[PDB]
This record gives sequence, structure tokens and C-alpha cells, in this order.
Amino acid sequence: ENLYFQHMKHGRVFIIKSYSEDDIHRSIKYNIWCSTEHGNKRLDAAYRSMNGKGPVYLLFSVNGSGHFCGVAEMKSAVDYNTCAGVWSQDKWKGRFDVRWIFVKDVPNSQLRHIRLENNENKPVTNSRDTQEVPLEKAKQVLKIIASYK
Ligand SMILES: O=c1[nH]c(=S)[nH]c2[nH]ncc12
Repeated sequence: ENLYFQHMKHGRVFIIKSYSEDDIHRSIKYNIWCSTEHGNKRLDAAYRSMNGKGPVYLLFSVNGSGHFCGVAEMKSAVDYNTCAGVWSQDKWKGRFDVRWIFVKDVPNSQLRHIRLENNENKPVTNSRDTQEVPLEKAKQVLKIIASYK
């Protein structure tokens, strides 16, 4: 639907791939997330360089689920020294705030014809955790998720 995301002139969009639906549920409940060590650094740099000029959006998907499960906006820098063991595995260390926008399952069939020119033209549905999405393809994904019924 062209009602959604028609004014995102700046900003950046990443794929989040979780091993745990329970971690997603905790993220939705408390509006926080944590990535890999390298993923935290990549999101941190994107959020910091944006300096509030636009949104950093996160497109969430559970590994193996065959569907994306929602969209959240990054709402803080990464805090690296935080309470241990709050997620499904102890290896998830650190925290940043998010704001969930959509919580809805969207089948990969609706998205797999969107290909990423920064990832060897592979379907967006074949992305790994914290793959960055070109802005014009991200707008396409965001509108599909937003309007899917
Ligand atoms: O399974 C996960 N759980 C948390 S909390 N963060 C993640 N990043 N990538 C995968 C995961």
C-alpha cells in the first residue's frame, strides 16, 4: 500500500535472523534487541552515523520459519555492558532499544522476488542476520509487510 513508508527519504534497513522465537517475543514485550558481536557493531555504526536524520528499520524473521514476523525501528545506540543471560543463549551480549511497528507473519512467497544487488542479486528472503538492504528494495519489502492481509 502506498499509504505506508512514502516519506523515508533517508535511513537504512537491516534483516534480523533469530534462532529463537522466544527472543522475538521478549523483544516485542520490552522493546529491546541484541545482535551478534559483529551485528551489534554494524547496527551501532549505522544508528550513530544517522544522527537522527532518518530511521534505522529492522526486518525480523525466525530462522527456518518461512516467513518474516515484523518490523521494528532502532531507538538507541548499543549498550555493550548489560545484564548477562537475559536471552535464549548467553552469547547474546548487549542491548539496544527498539520500537516495534508491525507484528505480523508474512510468507516468504510474498517477498522472494525482491533481489539484493549488494548480495549477489540473491532474494531478500535468503539473507543472513544483519544483512543490509538497499533503500529502494527495503521500501518495497516494508510496503509489502505493511499491507499484507
Ligand atoms: O537468536 C537470537 N537471539 C537474540 S537475542 N539476538 C540474535 N541475533 N541473531 C540471532 C539472535
